[PDB]
Amino acid sequence: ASTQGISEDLYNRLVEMATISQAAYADLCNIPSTIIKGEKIYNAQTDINGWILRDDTSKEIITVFRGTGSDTNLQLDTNYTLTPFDTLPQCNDCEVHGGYYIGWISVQDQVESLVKQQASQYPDYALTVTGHSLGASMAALTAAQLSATYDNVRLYTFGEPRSGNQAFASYMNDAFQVSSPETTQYFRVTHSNDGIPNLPPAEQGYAHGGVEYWSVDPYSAQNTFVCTGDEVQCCEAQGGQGVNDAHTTYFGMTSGACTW
Repeated sequence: ASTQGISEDLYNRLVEMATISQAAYADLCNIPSTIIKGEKIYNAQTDINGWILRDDTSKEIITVFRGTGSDTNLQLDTNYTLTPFDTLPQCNDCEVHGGYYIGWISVQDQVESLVKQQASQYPDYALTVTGHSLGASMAALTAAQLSATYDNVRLYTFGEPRSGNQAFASYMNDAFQVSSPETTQYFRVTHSNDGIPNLPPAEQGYAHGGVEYWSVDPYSAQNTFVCTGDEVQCCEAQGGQGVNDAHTTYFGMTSGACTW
């Protein structure tokens, strides 16, 4: 099913998380001054880049991952080999995108240690995870892992690939209350004919989870659709091919542009 239009409050949240996601490509340029920038998440071998942040005014600890900013990252993006999600073996039969798994493994210890410290200090804060493109799948794997330990994890993704198999998607749907848009804590944001949410193809054993929030132009709260279920519709019906203009530009913000 689908409905057109979301609340301004929700819309504004999506835009804020999209801003941080798109700023992650340029050392978090021009993000709100009320966000406290914490430690840089980094592995040289995978070139995974991200940060832990805190917003005391919204009572959230935010983990953001940069999408592809190097050929090293592109190697990760284009490895579609399904891999058992062995860092979270309670996810029975869960398999994930092989490239993003290699990414995740490279930064897991650092992410978990930073979140543990911050979450213990701010136990009432939401644990929000976000990213664009490769950063969106990194966010998904991270949120999955965090959700087994913490009850207040929230996930906002932009131009997210299919991050794993149906087992993985179903695990995330359960963990993030996806059965209703009224309860969901997983906001899978897509834009117009973005090609990336069609990859890897479902026929290779891949599936999306989350509630899809489909931004159609001209972007606005009124022009964002809420798409539920597993039928082909919204971004996945538009026939977008790979990296296209719709992929790079969410709520008018192009990856690394810094013109917000």
